Amino acid sequence: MKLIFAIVQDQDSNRLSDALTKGNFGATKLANTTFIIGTEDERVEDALAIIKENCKARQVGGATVFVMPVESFHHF
Amino acid sequence: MKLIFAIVQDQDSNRLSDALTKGNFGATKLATTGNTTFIIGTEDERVEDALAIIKENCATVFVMPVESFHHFLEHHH
Amino acid sequence: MKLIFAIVQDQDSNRLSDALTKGNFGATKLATTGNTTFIIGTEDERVEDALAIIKENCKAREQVGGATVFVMPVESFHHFLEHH
Repeated sequence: MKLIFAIVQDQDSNRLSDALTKGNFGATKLANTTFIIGTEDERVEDALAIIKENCKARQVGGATVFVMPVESFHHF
Repeated sequence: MKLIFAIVQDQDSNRLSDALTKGNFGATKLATTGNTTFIIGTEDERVEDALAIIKENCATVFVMPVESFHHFLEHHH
Repeated sequence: MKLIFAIVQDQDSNRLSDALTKGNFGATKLATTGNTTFIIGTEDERVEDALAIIKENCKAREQVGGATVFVMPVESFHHFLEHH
């Protein structure tokens, strides 16, 4: 399991949550906007691909992503 | 040391902070999406206690390994 | 690469972002509860520099001051950029 911290532009935010849900990822937003995204190790590449694809220029556009190891995952 | 990310509903939020304080855990609340995310630093032993509180007062939880922890503190008169 | 979570007092916040930019660190500020939380991506070597800034830029409120920091390992880092 991996925890992904994705920092993206506000402009990109809404469409990225749509794309992330569409792709079956559970995500959380905190305002640039920061997304926290839990994924299984295999699905990581898919997630990045979505993020890459949904980051556009406002003239300039970008996204920064961190992939963090998870000791354990729990859903209650 | 572990860093715990807990995503919970607002309805659960206020009670959980009360329960978390009560249990001697230092926590931080972020208003997110309508949900709240709690970041909870804990020692490896106390992790189970923390999870139990969350479970009982609600949720999705991640337990992250911490390379290094630091606290700086000052008093003056 | 390391991800740093720094919880600091609001009063310290603006000055710490100034100091963190000045030191060439990219940081992100979250409004939280009272305290502000900074997320700071850094290379393993620069970690000590970052801590020092945080330590230095935490002052006493009112009498009392403090900051709490977590340094998290990063499996992988990714950056995507475009111009038009």
